[PDB]
Amino acid sequence: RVADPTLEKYVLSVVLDTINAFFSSPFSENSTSLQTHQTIVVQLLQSTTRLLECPWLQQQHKGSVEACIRTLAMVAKGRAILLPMDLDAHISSMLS
Repeated sequence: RVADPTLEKYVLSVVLDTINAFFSSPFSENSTSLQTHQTIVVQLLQSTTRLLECPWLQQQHKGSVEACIRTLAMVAKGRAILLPMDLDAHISSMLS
């Protein structure tokens, strides 16, 4: 029942944009070194989808979260990384 506006802005403005830019760039689709790390991608997936599921998210910035989810899902599909059953079902609920 507490919140820091500055921390919320930090988590909703710059971090999401940085992740989206990193995972939706021409130099990232190659995944020369991205193949080694997949646990971090899974952790980002779960954290971001939980943040989306949180109801307090305002519509103004729910879009950035959704875009990040889509981008990371596209990266995961190409990388063929392992997914948890529940997380995969939840993601597929919105993929189509």
